[PDB]
Amino acid sequence: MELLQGKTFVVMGVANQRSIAWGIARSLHNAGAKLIFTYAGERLERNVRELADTLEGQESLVLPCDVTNDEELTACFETIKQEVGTIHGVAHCIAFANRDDLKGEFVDTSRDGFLLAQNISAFSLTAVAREAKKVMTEGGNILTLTYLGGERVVKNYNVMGVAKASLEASVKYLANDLGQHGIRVNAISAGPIRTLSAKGVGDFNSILREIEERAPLRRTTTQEEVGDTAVFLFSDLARGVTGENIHVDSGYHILG
Amino acid sequence: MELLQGKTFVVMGVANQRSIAWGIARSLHNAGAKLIFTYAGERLERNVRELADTLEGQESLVLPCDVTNDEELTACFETIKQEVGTIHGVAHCIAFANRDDLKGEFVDTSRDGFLLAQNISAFSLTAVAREAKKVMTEGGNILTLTYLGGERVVKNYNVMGVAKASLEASVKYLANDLGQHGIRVNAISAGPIRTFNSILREIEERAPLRRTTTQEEVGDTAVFLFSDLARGVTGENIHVDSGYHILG
Amino acid sequence: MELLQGKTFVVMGVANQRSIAWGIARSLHNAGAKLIFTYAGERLERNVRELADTLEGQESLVLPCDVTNDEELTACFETIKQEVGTIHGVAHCIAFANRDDLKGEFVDTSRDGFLLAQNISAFSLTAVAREAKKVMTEGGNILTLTYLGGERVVKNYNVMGVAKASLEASVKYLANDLGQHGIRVNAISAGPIRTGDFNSILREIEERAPLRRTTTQEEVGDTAVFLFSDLARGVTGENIHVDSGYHILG
Amino acid sequence: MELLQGKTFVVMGVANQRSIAWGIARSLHNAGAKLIFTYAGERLERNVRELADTLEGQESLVLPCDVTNDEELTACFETIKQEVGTIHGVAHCIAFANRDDLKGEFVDTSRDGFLLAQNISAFSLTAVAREAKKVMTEGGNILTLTYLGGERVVKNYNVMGVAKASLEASVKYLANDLGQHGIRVNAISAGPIRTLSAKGVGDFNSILREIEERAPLRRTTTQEEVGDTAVFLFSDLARGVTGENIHVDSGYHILG
Repeated sequence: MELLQGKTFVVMGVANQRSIAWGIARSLHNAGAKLIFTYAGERLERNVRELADTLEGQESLVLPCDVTNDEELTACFETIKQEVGTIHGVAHCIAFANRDDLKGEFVDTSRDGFLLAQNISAFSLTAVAREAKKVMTEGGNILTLTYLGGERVVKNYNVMGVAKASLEASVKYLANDLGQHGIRVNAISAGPIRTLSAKGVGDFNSILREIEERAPLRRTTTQEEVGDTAVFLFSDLARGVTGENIHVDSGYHILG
Repeated sequence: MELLQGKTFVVMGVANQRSIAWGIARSLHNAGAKLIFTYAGERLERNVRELADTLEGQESLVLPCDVTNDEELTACFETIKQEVGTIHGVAHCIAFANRDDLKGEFVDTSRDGFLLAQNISAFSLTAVAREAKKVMTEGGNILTLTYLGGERVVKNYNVMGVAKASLEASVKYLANDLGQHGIRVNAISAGPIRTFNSILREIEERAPLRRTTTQEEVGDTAVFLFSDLARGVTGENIHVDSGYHILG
Repeated sequence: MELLQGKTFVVMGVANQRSIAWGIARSLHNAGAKLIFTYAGERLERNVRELADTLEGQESLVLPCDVTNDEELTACFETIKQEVGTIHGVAHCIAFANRDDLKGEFVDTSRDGFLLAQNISAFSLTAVAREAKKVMTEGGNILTLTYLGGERVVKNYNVMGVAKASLEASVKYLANDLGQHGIRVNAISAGPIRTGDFNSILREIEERAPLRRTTTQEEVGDTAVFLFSDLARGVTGENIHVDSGYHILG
Repeated sequence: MELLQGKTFVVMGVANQRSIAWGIARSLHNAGAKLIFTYAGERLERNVRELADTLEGQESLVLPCDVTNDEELTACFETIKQEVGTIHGVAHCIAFANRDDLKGEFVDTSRDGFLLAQNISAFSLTAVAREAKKVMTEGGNILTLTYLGGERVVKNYNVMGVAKASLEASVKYLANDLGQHGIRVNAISAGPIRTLSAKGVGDFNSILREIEERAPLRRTTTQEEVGDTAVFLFSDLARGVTGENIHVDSGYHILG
């Protein structure tokens, strides 16, 4: 609970307690970190504050930040610079694609749906990194989350797989840009996580079952496993690691 | 000289005599293929028509196809359908980014420049494939060109690197979609071509074949991928780069 | 039909009519090539000579080449030098592991089984390249065959997976060595071929592979024709998957 | 100073205080771990004991272990089983090739030199893992060290590159075998580390200089960076990670 002691991190993408960003936040907090949360819609503002409130210790800052909005993005990190000064990292857990592009054949993806997915799920890392480097005076780490479907074809993942590929290339080109400023850039490729309680029948349940059966560790991924790998990457223990994609997926990525 | 006898391919991205697309076109023609060329805008049109005219055999069809224009794209392949009936594949050699973005830190890339590059250099493969499948009546191959900078970081390649990564992933998801319709989808990753001289001299010194790449080397690999010889090959990225990609 | 006109290739690893090496040989022959076949031991000799006899051109030379034997290896390519003068490449389709190593946990592999597999399946490419370069007077291509199990874990492939990983890395270090001498070195990663638990594997490929079918010997052969031809003169250190697209799947 | 508290690890490959294995051992000890050291030749015996005595509090078990010798290897781990019982991980830092094989063209590598390199640098992981799973009653991690030359061609690395490729494939096939017993198997790909004091001219100094100039973090790798990533992989924070190859190389691996 001291690995991140004295360090401050911005967490993006919390929507509710089931958010992977929230799982990450919990792990960082338990390793001694102070957290700053952003919320996309002032819809989500209520959830983030009450979630942030369940964290004993000093009151976490909670700010608006639409990464699709250049002005709102700059204004957000401007505020962090004013009120907090230096941060030591950003957790970028932002992704979106139109639900109907995750359906049939990728070849029928609309231009708008493609560019929307790229804008929110891929360019947002670069947009955020450009602002974050203004407050990361002591260096640190920028973390993003990806999935195997950005490297290899996963059924129905379609336009999101292409967006995650763009994200993983961005991680590399950002690592090359920002390393000379003392900033590392890394990704965690998380395996599917059981978040719903219903078991038995269902497409996602079939996916999870196949992972339990075939993955090397014979189990699916938890938010806590992802969070604890995030703690490593944000810590000084990872100071030699940048441009890396660490698979936290029970070994599934190694299978042919 | 007859590997592609009787087959017709659409070649996209010819700009001038030094274009990789023009090297591909010349190789396909020498393999017995008929060709359809696309252009966008006045200056490309003139060069494409003049280059197409230099090819022996029948006059090559030359058609407007601005890949950012969904209606013009659909209209292009409708025209092809009515005039030739069937094509056996498409060579997609379309790439663009703002020159401003191929310079700084990639972190300084504008949203508009990023989306522009994705739209023209990566989504266009999918938009073209969606139309091409309608006219590929006996299946065939869709080919795109990429570069090592889509896999690993190449100095100053910046936003084009990210766009080529999207393009490469698109190749895989398209291959998975279209194979069931008898359509293969592949990429060639071309090395730098002497048409920057420090970059070329480093390749000459370090590449396994001790030389840079030629338009003709890329073209002849394209002839393979469009031929029946490659009927088992899809979702692949063949590096035509004198072996440079293997170096650490 | 003329792609390989006037060129001569050594084909190693023909065991019977179903061999990938025999698919390669038939494709090279249809592209106008002359062929030299190798064998090791009595049973392979008979099959190889029998198969070679069915190729209608002139009599195909058939020579002993046990790749675990340094002197027999050197002797083979010395013979080739004296009989034909120059060859334009070698198709290396040699692989072996102990049956019982291809079953349980890979962790239980014996030292001897591990080294045997490495010796025959991986080092043999380097041993053959070292000899072949002496006879490849105008350069050309050295081809080897591999499998997805050398890159990612395939059930029961175990020690052969590790040997194919070694083979694939050898391809890259050989390409880096020999390119300056005008010799390219490449691999084809072939998917499973329909010639038990083996047709559930073949049925899964038919259902999930992008091309919705398994691989054929002739598909592999025709990609070999490309790599041996001057069409591929800019291609080295590559691993071309001829596997109906299966390798792209997550 | 507590991530590895209560855990015991076997460290293999210590020869002197400059050994990467020793760098790892110091990081594990400082994270609260207890350590067992092996020595290959009885030459290195005195080195390991004196080095082990540097670490105070505990009194490290120091055992003979030639990984090329089946009997000595099995004897070594049965001793651990008798005296200590349960261990929680093994750090495998063992590699060798004939110095004349790291010279000319790889195509002139001798058969014996090839098999020697494979036996010591690749098969030894499997041989060790087979004994280790007998004492890893509560699961844990087996770590090995590799280098970029096992994935891509590095000048003069030759037969060691091919051995590291076999090693990295072994990591994957072992991860797939052992995960069901709760054992993870991972590699760290370390960048070149300055161990010599001489600066200026020299082939290794040119390699180090080019890394400082071109690597994203603009510096070469330290033994401490490698050791701190090892601490992560042996810890419970990495319990979702297996079959992975983490590059600790200042980002150099991402470069084209």
